[PDB]
Amino acid sequence: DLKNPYERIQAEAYDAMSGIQTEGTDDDGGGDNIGWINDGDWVKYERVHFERDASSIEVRVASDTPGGRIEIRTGSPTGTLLGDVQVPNTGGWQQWQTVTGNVQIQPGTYDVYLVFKGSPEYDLMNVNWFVFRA
Ligand SMILES: O[C@@H]1[C@@H](O)[C@H](O[C@@H]2CO[C@@H](O)[C@H](O)[C@H]2O)OC[C@H]1O
Ligand SMILES: O[C@@H]1[C@@H](O)[C@@H](O)OC[C@H]1O
Ligand code: NA
Ligand code: NA
Ligand code: NA
Repeated sequence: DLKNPYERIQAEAYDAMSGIQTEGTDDDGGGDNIGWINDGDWVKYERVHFERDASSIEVRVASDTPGGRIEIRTGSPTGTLLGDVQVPNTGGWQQWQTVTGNVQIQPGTYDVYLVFKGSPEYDLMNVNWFVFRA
């Protein structure tokens, strides 16, 4: 039941969420993505174990709007910001690209939250999976 942050974590495999819905993805490899993402929404992945320090996160994203950002926090949706990732317009809801952002995460087991932020006026993005790099 521990998750491995150094291999892809599928975004739909969350343990709790606020604000979002899942759908089948047209990204290569098929599977699913989370979507209907708005400013202040989040997803929680429990028991993410880091054996060594993480220095960045890579996220597979799509957006038909101006996009937004993903904040990486632990413990709760308000927990200390460990890094963020900018998500641009990608040309459509199933036009997928990989983006990256720096993080600083020390070894330990965490409840990881991705908290989505941007304009309140439009849905922000879709996310297929994410993975950390050491
Ligand atoms: O996650 C995506 C949803 O956000 C998307 O919903 C659209 C949001 O933008 C609006 O301008 C559209 O009316 C609305 O349907 O649907 C696709 C899904 O991948
Ligand atoms: O352009 C491609 C798009 O059609 C989808 O499959 O997501 C991956 C992209 O490279
Ligand atoms: Na939402
Ligand atoms: Na960043
Ligand atoms: Na996925």
